[PDB]
Amino acid sequence: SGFRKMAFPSGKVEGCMVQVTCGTTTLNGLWLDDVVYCPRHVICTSEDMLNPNYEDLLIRKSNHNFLVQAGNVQLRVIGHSMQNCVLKLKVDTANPKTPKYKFVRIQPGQTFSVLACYNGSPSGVYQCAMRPNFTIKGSFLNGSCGSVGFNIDYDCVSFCYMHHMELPTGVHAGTDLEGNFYGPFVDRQTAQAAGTDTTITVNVLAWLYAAVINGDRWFLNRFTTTLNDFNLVAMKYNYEPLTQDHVDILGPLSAQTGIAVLDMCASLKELLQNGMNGRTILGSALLEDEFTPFDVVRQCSGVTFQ
Amino acid sequence: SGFRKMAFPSGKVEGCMVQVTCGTTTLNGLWLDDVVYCPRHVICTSEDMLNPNYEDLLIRKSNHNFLVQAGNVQLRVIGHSMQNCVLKLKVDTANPKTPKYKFVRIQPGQTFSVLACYNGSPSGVYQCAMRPNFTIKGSFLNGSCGSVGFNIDYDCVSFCYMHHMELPTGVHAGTDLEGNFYGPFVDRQTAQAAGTDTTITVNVLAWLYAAVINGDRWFLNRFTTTLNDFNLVAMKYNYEPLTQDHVDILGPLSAQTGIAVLDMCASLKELLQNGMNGRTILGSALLEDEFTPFDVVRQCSGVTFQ
Ligand SMILES: *[C@](O)(C(N)=O)[C@H](CC1CCC1)NC(=O)[C@@H]1[C@@H]2[C@H](CN1C(=O)[C@@H](NC(=O)NC(C)(C)C)C(C)(C)C)C2(C)C
Ligand SMILES: *[C@](O)(C(N)=O)[C@H](CC1CCC1)NC(=O)[C@@H]1[C@@H]2[C@H](CN1C(=O)[C@@H](NC(=O)NC(C)(C)C)C(C)(C)C)C2(C)C
Repeated sequence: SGFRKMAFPSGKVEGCMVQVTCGTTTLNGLWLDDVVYCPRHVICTSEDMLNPNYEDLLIRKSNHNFLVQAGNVQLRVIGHSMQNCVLKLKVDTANPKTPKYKFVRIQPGQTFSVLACYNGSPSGVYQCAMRPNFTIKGSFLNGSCGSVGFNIDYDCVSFCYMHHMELPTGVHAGTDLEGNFYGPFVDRQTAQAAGTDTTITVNVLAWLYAAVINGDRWFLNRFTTTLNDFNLVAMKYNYEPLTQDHVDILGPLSAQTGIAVLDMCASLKELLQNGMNGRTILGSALLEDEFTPFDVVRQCSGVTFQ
Repeated sequence: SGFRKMAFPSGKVEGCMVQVTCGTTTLNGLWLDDVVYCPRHVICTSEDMLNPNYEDLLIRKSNHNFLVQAGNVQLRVIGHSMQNCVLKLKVDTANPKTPKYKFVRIQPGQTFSVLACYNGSPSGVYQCAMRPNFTIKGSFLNGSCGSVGFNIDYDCVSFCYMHHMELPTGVHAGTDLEGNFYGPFVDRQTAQAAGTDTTITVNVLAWLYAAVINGDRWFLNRFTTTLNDFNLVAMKYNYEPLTQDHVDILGPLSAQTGIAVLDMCASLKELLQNGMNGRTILGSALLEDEFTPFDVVRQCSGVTFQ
């Protein structure tokens, strides 16, 4: 019983966090095997910022301009390269704590855990989603750049996010671990329009199923809807279109609860049109969209990690 | 920028989680040095449950009736004792991953991180508060007993909760790591009245300060209130009394924001009386009470852990 915004256990990632310094700029890096990955803007000066030429900036640097600190221990940089918006620092020592890992570029609507760090030291862990507009609503202060997002599957850490910047609305932008930004963003100080966000419909449906699994049925109704008629209402409320593939993905939850997907869509329609009239669902007065179908199955089923 | 329900990094605790089996009952234990701590009801049969005599039950057990598994490795139990509602299993091997630790019995209104585990393996981490009625609103399934709650301060893990049981409302009850229940609960299957819960006023105020720090002032007003007149309104809305000690604890946040505590109390009063009229605070449509003053300072300041 219960339902919480649950992060993955962070231990496998904590062992990979380091501090990278170049000049007066210090941020975090990710140490896997003998490579440290970090945002390339570590190489920039404040005045380099409106349109840095990173190729030009990096050619002017030497291995010895990079200081990497793992705990108390300085790691010697023996090589460096740039891949998209990430810098790869080859170091003299392979990380003995390297977990089994992969790099993944996630789709909008997928969730991940963030290990927020400062000066190479973990501060906290929380769950995020990749928004439809390719921002994340994180909690990041000065010094958190290079903090990473991840998912865990059995023993394998799948890294999917590295933090780079804050947008004027207070939301966050960054890259995959190959250095490609999510969204239209670039690592320069130029005005940058974040698209208008939308609500992740398939996730709202997943969380309504979680509410049912946990014993709460008050928002259910006797109605059904067609997919087409549901999507007409979704559009009006700034919800993402629901596809047949989303319907299929919700199959396991529909089967467990005995509530067909399009019957749950009729409940969501009624909630969008009527509100909650002072009632809550899983302790929220808003419809929650940062749980995927898999997140619900995981937490209502008790999957663990090796 | 941003504000999330943030847990502590769990790595130091993950290294301490083990599986304990006695008969047909399997749950989690906490392995520190050469001792494994777990709920004493691991020794019970289903039929032992309405009023077990645990002294009588334990005298009938031998070291070899306890199976402890750390990962793939079986640890030999070489001694056993009962302390209140926890069983202490002395094992042949000291845990090489034992962190610096303490055991703490927390006050109602304090928060902690839970590492939910199953069969000795961590599943996820989330933040909880000890409610005024000494329950927690966790996420726990069959097999999660023996999962622990904790706080971290520099390098020191302060354990404060071990999970034992679920109450009929879906909330959770358990003990400190010395085996004393929080609240009036006992580890038997007898009807057990959980008191009527209340909202943690000092924490709501802390979270309103967090909202201001993060740039949002819409709920502020020009009014002030006396403590006495605030508490008269608190009572009507089932909020805990605010004391002068709470006011003092909110000092740092009041100083950082330039908003006196009793001025923030006037904003909360107006929110209780008027509602939010369709507005949100830090992404919530409800007033959030599971952040302490210290949690806010930590997350709006970037404290890390050694
Ligand atoms: C990280 O590098 C770090 N040291 O932790 C840093 C975190 C931010 C949070 C305060 C400092 N990231 C940057 O400084 C990043 C680098 C420049 C400027 N950056 C920003 O995040 C700025 N945002 C911004 O310029 N947004 C646009 C471009 C107007 C949309 C800040 C004003 C928040 C510093 C680059 C290379 C993008
Ligand atoms: C843990 O032992 C475990 N194996 O993980 C287990 C978790 C619960 C969640 C389903 C099993 N805890 C117990 O089984 C615990 C033990 C008995 C019964 N327990 C309960 O939690 C029961 N609740 C209960 O009896 N509540 C009262 C007493 C009516 C208020 C369940 C009905 C949830 C099993 C004891 C010793 C309390």
